[PDB]
Amino acid sequence: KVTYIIKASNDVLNEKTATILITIAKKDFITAAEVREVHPDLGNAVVNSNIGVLIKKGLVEKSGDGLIITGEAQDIISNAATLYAQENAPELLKKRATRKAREI
DNA sequence: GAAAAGAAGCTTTGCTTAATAATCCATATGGTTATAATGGGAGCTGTCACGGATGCAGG
Repeated sequence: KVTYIIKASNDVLNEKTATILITIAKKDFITAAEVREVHPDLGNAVVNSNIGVLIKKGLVEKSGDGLIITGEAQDIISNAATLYAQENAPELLKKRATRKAREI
């Protein structure tokens, strides 16, 4: 899960901003009060510190009240589900028959 | 519960078309012409009433 996140980010993160990053990429332009709501274990300035890291890294930014990742963090998520497909859903990553097509 | 049937999701593929090599052609530029060749032309012609600025002149 966050193994693929922090591993896919080359360990630039910790688990707090990992699951917060799952929350931000999970619903587009959500409020940080919902982030603190689904993270009751973390403090208000702990969540705001982790958003200070993602803003500090420039991944998650605002749109007025908006909160969303950029495309590079999106590539980190898609690599995370890629390795999650390599190790957790192996037959989901498959391929069917391919047409040639035409023969002389 | 089977079985045709139609979509999701891959591919090709004949056609197009935009990028780019090739070529040719307008265009500029300059040169170069060795007998001699010596002051233009429409100007309107039938306003006109005022008016102010020159303009000239004698006391």
